[PDB]
Amino acid sequence: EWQENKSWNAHFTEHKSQGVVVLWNENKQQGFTNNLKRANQAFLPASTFKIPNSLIALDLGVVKDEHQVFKWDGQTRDIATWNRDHNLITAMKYSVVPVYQEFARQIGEARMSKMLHAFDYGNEDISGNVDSFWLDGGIRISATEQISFLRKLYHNKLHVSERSQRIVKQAMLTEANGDYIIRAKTGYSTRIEPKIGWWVGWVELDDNVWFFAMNMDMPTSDGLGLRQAITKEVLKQEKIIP
Amino acid sequence: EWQENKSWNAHFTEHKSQGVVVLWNENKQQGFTNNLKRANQAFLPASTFKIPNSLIALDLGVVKDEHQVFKWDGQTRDIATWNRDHNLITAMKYSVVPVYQEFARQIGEARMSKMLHAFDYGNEDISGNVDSFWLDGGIRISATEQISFLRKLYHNKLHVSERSQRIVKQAMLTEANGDYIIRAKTGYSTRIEPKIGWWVGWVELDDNVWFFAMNMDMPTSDGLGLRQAITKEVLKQEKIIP
Ligand SMILES: O=C(O)c1cccc(-c2nccs2)c1
Ligand SMILES: [Cl-]
Repeated sequence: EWQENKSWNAHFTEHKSQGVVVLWNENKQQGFTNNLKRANQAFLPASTFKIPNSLIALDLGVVKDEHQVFKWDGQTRDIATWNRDHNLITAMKYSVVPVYQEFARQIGEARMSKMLHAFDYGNEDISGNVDSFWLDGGIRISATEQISFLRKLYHNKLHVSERSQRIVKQAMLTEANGDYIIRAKTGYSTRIEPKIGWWVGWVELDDNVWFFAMNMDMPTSDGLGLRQAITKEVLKQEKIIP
Repeated sequence: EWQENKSWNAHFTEHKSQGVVVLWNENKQQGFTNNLKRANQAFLPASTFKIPNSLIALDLGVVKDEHQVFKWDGQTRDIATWNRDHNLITAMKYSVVPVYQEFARQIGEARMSKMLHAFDYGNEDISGNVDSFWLDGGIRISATEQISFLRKLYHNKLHVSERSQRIVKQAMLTEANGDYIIRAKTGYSTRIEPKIGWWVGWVELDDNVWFFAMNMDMPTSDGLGLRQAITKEVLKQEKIIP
């Protein structure tokens, strides 16, 4: 139920890159990747952790709903879109770390740990700062593990309210047209080597769902756009999107 | 509160057509239209009725959720996409009338009439056949009334569970990208004169929401693409979308 398609490596080599794309066909219950080993290598989730962090904040009432405004703390930061008020949707859209670091502080060490165990999330280890462990702490998760987690989310099978899971899946909305819907989240781990970029989510089709999880060596922010572009090239090759 | 910009009539007359666009700025509580009379003229809702119909079906348990499969009855119809199994998402996307006719029959006359009054939906008159009144029956709704209904749906203020409204708003998803999300529903009314096409919904921005409701003369199916094409050009012109 796992095949290695090394031809996808071209899509990484065309861009002088290195990484893995993992695809999962829900209907066929069958997985596909260019590199099974990197597919099972666990990394810092970085801002892909904003998915579980959102679920937990919502289910605990830290976030009332997707319209609640989280006021800028007035601290100017070097990402302009962070220096403004946000709600859950825009916070996820722009990967606003400081808003989610506030979520985590209010969640707390004990509840965060208990919830990630309930989620069976990666290595379930939050060692480090309660408000940065997913950027430079001990938590690790692989691409195949990201998919497993996402499959539960898609099916409302995580041990949080159906409402919390619906709200996050709405916040995850990235792209939709007449051919498909993508709900996903980007990630960018920089504080601890190796620097990598993430893209995890799923593609909704009329008759199937293709879960995906990719990470790639990201020495500089210059190549961040390759997270989505390389994934789409593979999706296009496998005839999943036009 | 309202403003009429007759100039916008060019959007319709340049395609040898006539119609109305109605825009509502949620933040400013302001409305805009090319034609005040036609914005308050009531037409058959046709497939835009699948919004309230889905809400009622879900809230009464006629539809369990957006994953439940409604099996094709094996009767070949002239729309290829209708000759398939469907769920709430795809039945909305393809305006699968026979799936929603079965919804109505199970909903029943009494509960249907009573929910439409609860919704304050159009003239609230289901006279005709319970499985087709929104096609050739007595119910009517205007573009402004469509907006009054959608705004309640957005704010989860309709008299159904939040879950029912979230699910229906998920099923309304039409387009999403880095700039805006459109949730909407198309309509096409041919059984009573005048033949018209609908497009109703809203566009979600980072800092605002714009509700829209449009209908336009549709003497043949050739011009159905204009329902969304014209609307988006008004949105671009008003700089609501790039
Ligand atoms: O992709 C992401 O999740 C992400 C998260 C936070 C910051 C960034 C940055 N983008 C440019 C320079 S730092 C990206
Ligand atoms: Cl959605």
